[PDB]
Amino acid sequence: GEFMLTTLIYRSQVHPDRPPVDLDALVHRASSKNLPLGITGILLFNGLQFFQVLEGTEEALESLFSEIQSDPRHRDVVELMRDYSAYRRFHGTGMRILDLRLFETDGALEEILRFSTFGVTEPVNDRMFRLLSAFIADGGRYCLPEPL
Ligand SMILES: Cc1cc2nc3c(=O)[nH]c(=O)nc-3n(C[C@H](O)[C@H](O)[C@H](O)COP(=O)(O)O)c2cc1C
Repeated sequence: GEFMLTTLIYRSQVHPDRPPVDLDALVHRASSKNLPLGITGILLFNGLQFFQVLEGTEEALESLFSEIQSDPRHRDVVELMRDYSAYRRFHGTGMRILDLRLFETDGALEEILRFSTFGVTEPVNDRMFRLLSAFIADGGRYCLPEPL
């Protein structure tokens, strides 16, 4: 049957001691799976963590995200979100990592936008964007506000 959409989002880590990730091959094998699965989204990397924006059938988001925590690469993958939806923000891009090590807060965020075609109501109070920009902004444990 035809079931409504959903947006699951999660974030993990990586090997702080071992070498970098194959963020080219890592996302490639992912898109190939999510595409036919009907899933869509974007991945991120800051040299320590992985942020993924999954948007598709809830039944797929769970299993997928479950396949993720079963991976040996990262480690602390935790469900950041999971909200009901009726539309797809990323139309055409099944999976696409974002080596933030290349961009920055406003930079990386721009990346998403340029290929996100986000035309929803408003990315403002967007539950997903909350996390998305939080990873782009803080990338894990901030230190800008409240000094010593
Ligand atoms: C950090 C990380 C994130 C992943 N994210 C996804 C994902 O969002 N969707 C997906 O279908 N597979 C995902 N995968 C799984 C890979 O796409 C792929 O299955 C893996 O690189 C090895 O596949 P193989 O055992 O079939 O060779 C992820 C793997 C890693 C290490």
